[PDB]
Amino acid sequence: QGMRVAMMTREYPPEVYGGAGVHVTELVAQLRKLCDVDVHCMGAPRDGAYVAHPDPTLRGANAALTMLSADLNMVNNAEAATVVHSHTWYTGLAGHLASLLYGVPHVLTAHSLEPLRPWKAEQLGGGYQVSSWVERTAVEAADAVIAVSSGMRDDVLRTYPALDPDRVHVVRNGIDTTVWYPAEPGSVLAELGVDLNRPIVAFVGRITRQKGVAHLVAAAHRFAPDVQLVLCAGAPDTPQIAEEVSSAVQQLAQARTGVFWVREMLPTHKIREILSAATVFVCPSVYEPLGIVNLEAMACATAVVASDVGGIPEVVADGRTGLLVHYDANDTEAYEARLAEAVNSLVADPDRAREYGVAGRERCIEEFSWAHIAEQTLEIYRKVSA
Amino acid sequence: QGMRVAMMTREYPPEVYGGAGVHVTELVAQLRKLCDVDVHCMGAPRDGAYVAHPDPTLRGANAALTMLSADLNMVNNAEAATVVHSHTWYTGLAGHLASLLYGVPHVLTAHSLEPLRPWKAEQLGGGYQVSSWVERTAVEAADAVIAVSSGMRDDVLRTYPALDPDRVHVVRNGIDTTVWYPAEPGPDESVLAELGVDLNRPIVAFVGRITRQKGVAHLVAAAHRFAPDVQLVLCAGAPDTPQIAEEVSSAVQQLAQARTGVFWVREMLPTHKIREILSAATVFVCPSVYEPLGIVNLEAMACATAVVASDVGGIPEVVADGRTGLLVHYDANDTEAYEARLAEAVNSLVADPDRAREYGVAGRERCIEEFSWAHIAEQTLEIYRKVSA
Ligand code: NA
Ligand code: NA
Repeated sequence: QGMRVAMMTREYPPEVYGGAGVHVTELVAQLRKLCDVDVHCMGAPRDGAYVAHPDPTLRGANAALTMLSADLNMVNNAEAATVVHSHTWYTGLAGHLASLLYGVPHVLTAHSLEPLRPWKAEQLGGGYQVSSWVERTAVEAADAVIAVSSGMRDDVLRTYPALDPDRVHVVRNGIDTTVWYPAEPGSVLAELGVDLNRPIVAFVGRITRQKGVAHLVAAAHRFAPDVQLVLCAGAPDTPQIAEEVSSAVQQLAQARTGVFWVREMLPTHKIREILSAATVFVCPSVYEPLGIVNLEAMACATAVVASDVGGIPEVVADGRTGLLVHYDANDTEAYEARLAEAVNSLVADPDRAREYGVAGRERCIEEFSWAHIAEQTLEIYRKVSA
Repeated sequence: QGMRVAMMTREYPPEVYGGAGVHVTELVAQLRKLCDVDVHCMGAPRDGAYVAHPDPTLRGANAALTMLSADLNMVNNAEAATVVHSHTWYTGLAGHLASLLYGVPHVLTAHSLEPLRPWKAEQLGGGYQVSSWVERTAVEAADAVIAVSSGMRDDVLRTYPALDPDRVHVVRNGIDTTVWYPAEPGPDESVLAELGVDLNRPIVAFVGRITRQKGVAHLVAAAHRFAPDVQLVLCAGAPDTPQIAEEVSSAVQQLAQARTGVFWVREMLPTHKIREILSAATVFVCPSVYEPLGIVNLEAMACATAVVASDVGGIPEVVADGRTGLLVHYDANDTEAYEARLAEAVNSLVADPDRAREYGVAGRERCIEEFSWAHIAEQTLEIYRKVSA
C-alpha cells in the first residue's frame, strides 16, 4: 500500500569510486523526494543503507562466488520492495532473484556490457564466465532496461538480441550544476605552470583505447602556436597504451610549446578549475555510449569539441554548445585533421567559444537535471508496476 | 589429472527419505569401484561427505533462498572436480555455477520436473518461481541430462525444447540383488506363519500404500474372479484420504465375506518380511493406474517371482511381457475390462505354475544382467567420458 524502491548497487557513499556509484548516489538523492527508496549496497556497515555482506564461510573463495553470496543477503534484505532496480552485474542476480521470490518487477540500468569489455587475460577465468552469465540472465529477464543514451540502447540490443526493444528505455544521465560550475582559479594550473593569458584546450579521462587520447595529441600538432594543451590523462588500462601516449606527448612537446600532462587522477575541485579555464574541452573518444565528462565540461560553461560516436550527439548540440567531429576508424588521419579544424575555429573566435560554453551550462540545467531524470525513472517504475 | 566426479545431492545417508536420495546412495557406491567420487550433500554434518550449509546469517529466510546459499558453499567445496553431476533442483544451480566457475561439464539427472508438479497452493509462492528458474537454467545448459525412464526423456524434451535431444540419455534406476533375493521362510518368526497363510496354496502378493495411483481397489475387484484356493496377501496401509480408507476397507471386507484366503497387513513391514512374502508369492501384482518408475516390480523380480502389472508409465521398461511377467492394458474409460484382464493374467500364471516359476527366474536374470547398480554405474561413467572428451 505504497511504492517502495529497492535500489541495488555495489558502490554507495562513503565507498563511491566509479561512474555507476556516482549515478546511483545522485539518482537516489532526487528519487527520495518523490517516493520511498531503500538503498541496498555492499562493503562496510553504515547507517541509512541495507549493507549486504558475503557469507563468511566463503572467505578467500573466488570473488565471483563471494559476490553471489552477498547478492543472496541483498535479496533477503529487499523483502519490503514493490520494485527492485539493479546497477552493475554485481547486483543483477540480486534483482533477478528478488523479482522471482517476491513477485515484483526488476528494473536494470545497463552501465556496461560484459561481452564488450576490451579483452584482458582475466576474461579467461571462471569469474568472467559467472559475471557474463549473471548479466545475460538479469538483462534478458528484466521488466525494464534503462540506457543513458540511444547509443547505449543500440549496444544493449546488439549485444542481447533476445531483448524486447520495447523494454529498453533511454533515461539520460544527470549533472549536478551546484558541483560543476564555472569557477575562477583558487591552483592546479599554477602547479602545472599553465599561463592563464593564453588559450587552454583541455582533456579529462583515463588513458584507454576507447578514450582516443592519441588522436587528440596528433590533432594538437595543428593548433595555433600560443594554444596550451592540458591533458588530464591518468590510470592507463594497459602498459602499451601508457607507452604510446607518453611517446606521442614527447613528440608533440618537441613540435610545440604549451603541452602539459597531469598523469595522476584529480579530485572534483581541480577538474572544475581546469574545465572552467579551458576555451575548448575535447572528447576524442572512439567509443562513448555514456560521455558524462561532456556534461561536466558543459556545466563548467566550456565549449566542447567531440567525436560523433555513441551518445555524444544527444549531449553536445552541434553548432549550439560545441562542434561534433566525424569518427571513421578507417580514416584516423581525417579524424585528427578535423578535430584540429574544430578546435582552431573556436580558439580563433573566442566570442563563439564563450557563447557555446554558456549554452552548454543552460542545456545542463534545462535537459540534464537529476530532478528531471528522477521523474522519468519513476515513470519507468510506474509502467512495470501497472 | 584423472576423473574426479563431484556428485551433488540434497539427501545422502543418514538423511535419505525419498527415491532421489536412494538413487545417489546406490550409484555412488558402484561408481567408486570405477572412478573417484566426492559426495556433496546438504543437512547434518557427517564423515565421508562435503556437507554444504547456508550462510549462518540467512537463518530464517525463505527455504529457496537458504538452498541457493548452500549451493554456493557446494560450488566452493567442488573445486577439485573434473565433472559435476547434480540431482534435484536443490543442487541444479550448484552444478550450473561449478560448470561456469571451473570450466568442467555438468551432468544432471532428472528425477522430477518443476513445471509438471501437480498443482498445490505452494506453486503460488515465490519459492516455486525460484525452483522453476533453477531447473530450467540447469537443464537447458547441462552437457548431459540423464532421464530415469523413457517417459521422463519425453517429458524433458517436451518441457525444455531449448536442450539438444542428443544430450538426453535414458539410464534407469537399479536394484540391490544382495538385499532382494529369493529367500526361504526360515525357522525364526516367518511372517507367513504369524498371518496363517498356507505355503502349499497359491499366494498373490501386493505391496504398496492405499492411494488412487497404486490401484489396490482394482486388485480387490479382480480378486473376486481368482480360482478358489488362491490367497491374496495385501500389504496395503497409510490411506491418503478418508474417502479411499472407507472405500477400500468396505471393498476388502466384501471380498473377505465372498472368499477365504484374504490377508490384509496394514502395519508397515521391514525388508526381511517383505522379501519373505515376495519370494513365497506365485504372482506379485502391481495394478498401478499411475507408476512413473515401478521399482517395487524390481523387488519382486529380484525375489525370482512372476509379475502381473498394468502397462502404465515405466512398468513395461521393467516387466518384460511374455518373459518375466504379464502386462495388463489400463484404460481409465474401461476399468471393468482392466479388472477382468488383471484376473485373467493372474489366473493364467496360477493355472500354469511351471510358467509362473520360469518368469520368476527370468525376472532375477533381468535384475542381474540389466538393472544391477554395477551396470547403471558403468552406463553413467560412459556419459562422464562423453562429456569430458
Ligand atoms: Na571555460
Ligand atoms: Na516366487
